[PDB]
Amino acid sequence: SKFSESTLSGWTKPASVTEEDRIENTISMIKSAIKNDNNFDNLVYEVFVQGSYGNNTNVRTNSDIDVNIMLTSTFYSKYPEGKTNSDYGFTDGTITYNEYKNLILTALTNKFGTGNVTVGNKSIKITSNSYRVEADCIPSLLYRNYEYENSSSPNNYIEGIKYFASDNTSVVNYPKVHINNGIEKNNQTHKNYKRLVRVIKRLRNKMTAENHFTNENITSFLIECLIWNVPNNYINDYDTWDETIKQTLIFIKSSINDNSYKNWTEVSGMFYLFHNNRKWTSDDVSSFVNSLWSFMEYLEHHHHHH
Ligand SMILES: O=c1ccn([C@@H]2O[C@H](COP(=O)(O)OP(=O)(O)OP(=O)(O)O)[C@@H](O)[C@H]2OP(=O)(O)O)c(=O)[nH]1
Ligand SMILES: [Mg+2]
Repeated sequence: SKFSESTLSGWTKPASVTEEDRIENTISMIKSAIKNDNNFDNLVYEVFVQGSYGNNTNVRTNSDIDVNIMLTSTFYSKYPEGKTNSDYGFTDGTITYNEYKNLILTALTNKFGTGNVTVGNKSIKITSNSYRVEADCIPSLLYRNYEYENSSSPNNYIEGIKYFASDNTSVVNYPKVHINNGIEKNNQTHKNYKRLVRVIKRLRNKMTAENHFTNENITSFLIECLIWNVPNNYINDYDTWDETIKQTLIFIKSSINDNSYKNWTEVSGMFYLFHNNRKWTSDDVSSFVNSLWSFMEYLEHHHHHH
């Protein structure tokens, strides 16, 4: 490639933490807001980090921490066909998503100030210089998936989250299963899976910056999911990032061309990576991989002359 091993390895590094206790303080300050609110006294909820910070795949210190405030005492369920709430002894629920979301807004407002709380389409942005909190908060209800493994045991389900965007479209995600699956792949690749995720994101950013390639449908989440689908041998068998990235591009290109990409899941295993309601298509990923191949000059320029 046009880049040195030293340069590529630098682009695999985790994002610097400018505060040693940023995640710690962020969780603390949000948990403080809820626990001091008497309207959450009878509710069971969890505050946890998801997205790039949760997966240690963020490449920019300046980026937003994704914090899920997950209600668990009320939840949504997916049942095997023909089953209903009453088959598990469950009610329709004591509190609605909208009621929960308004309680969360009151708590965060009292803690942070009406000026420092903005409701976005898929998150509540906290800009609190006072508490040093810069966070996107996702109020969600726990999603019990009983259908995936065919459980009739109320205690046996796949745990996801469900919330409604501002437009009231339904979102179901499996952030905890995502995180667990990525740690597992990182353990099987001597921590090179996440290093590879980070260098591909940085190269996407560089390609855009230097006007080589722009496609808004190539998201950070998509890149993490794509590299998660690269077989461990492509990460384990090579002694350079130069070669690891070369074989990664060849495999992804090969996998779109031979239609095996259609069986690829997101990191959670709970949805297909490519489907008609994703922002991206296989054509977007083909273009991305082709632009990266060209940008990295894996086909060396004639006479090494650009
Ligand atoms: O399970 C998921 C998780 C995410 N998404 C899509 O990716 C977008 C960004 O979500 P994040 O949790 O913030 O991902 P992250 O790794 O932090 O990337 P970054 O913040 O660095 O971009 C989601 O909004 C969603 O895409 P849209 O559906 O909103 O277009 C999943 O789809 N499922
Ligand atoms: Mg994010």
